[PDB]
Amino acid sequence: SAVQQKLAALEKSSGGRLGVALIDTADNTQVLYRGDERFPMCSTSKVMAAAAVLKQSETQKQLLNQPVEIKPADLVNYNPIAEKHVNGTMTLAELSAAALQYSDNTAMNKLIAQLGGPGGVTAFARAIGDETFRLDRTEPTLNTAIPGDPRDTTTPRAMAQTLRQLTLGHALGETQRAQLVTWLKGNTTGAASIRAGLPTSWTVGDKTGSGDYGTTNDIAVIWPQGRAPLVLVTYFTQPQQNAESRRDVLASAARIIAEGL
Repeated sequence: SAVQQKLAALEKSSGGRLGVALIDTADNTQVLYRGDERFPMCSTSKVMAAAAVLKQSETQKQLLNQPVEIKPADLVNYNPIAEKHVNGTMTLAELSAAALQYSDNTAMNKLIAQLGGPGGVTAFARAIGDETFRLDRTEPTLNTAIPGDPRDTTTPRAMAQTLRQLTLGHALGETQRAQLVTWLKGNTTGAASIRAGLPTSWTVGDKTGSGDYGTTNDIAVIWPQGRAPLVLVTYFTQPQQNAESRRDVLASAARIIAEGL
């Protein structure tokens, strides 16, 4: 297709490896570029941790209000929200919001702990039919993004399908799905990524991720005005361990996909 030629040209111009999956919910059509290759998830994995806690709250109705202590020893490398609450508590709701909307790594580690470790996050993925996602490490080491390392990876196709199920499908209860959507729509880290390649009038909920090897990711649900929503996953990684982030590549991929509809 024209879109795949343009995405391949974009990739060639970028020097890295680009993975894209689009699901158009109007007809369930899919556009894939390197759709079945593994990419490091980096912070995009926080969506799965938050959703797993939301799933627990379907049975434990008050779980999201449970206070969780933030101690100095809990702080890792990037904790914009948790740092404001050291020697205090945050609820699981506040930690989920922080992990999603500010990419707080301490918050992610608390969500992982609540689930019984990375294996508990992976288990949730398996329970909703995602056989590809794997979370192996906690923050910050899950972002090493080493070429060829399968730890902490997924594929674009799998993540697009999973994100669709979590936000537009019924993998979560109705209250929980709405909460997840609200959290994603309120993300603060995404202005230069998928959002930057889309009409300003469209509503986007997204989760970015970045890591070593210049890994630059974004996963989004998109509500165009007057049209069925879309799910778009854009993963990008580079050959040099110290490469700089390339959010512009994600914006450009989003622009190419949007042109094709």
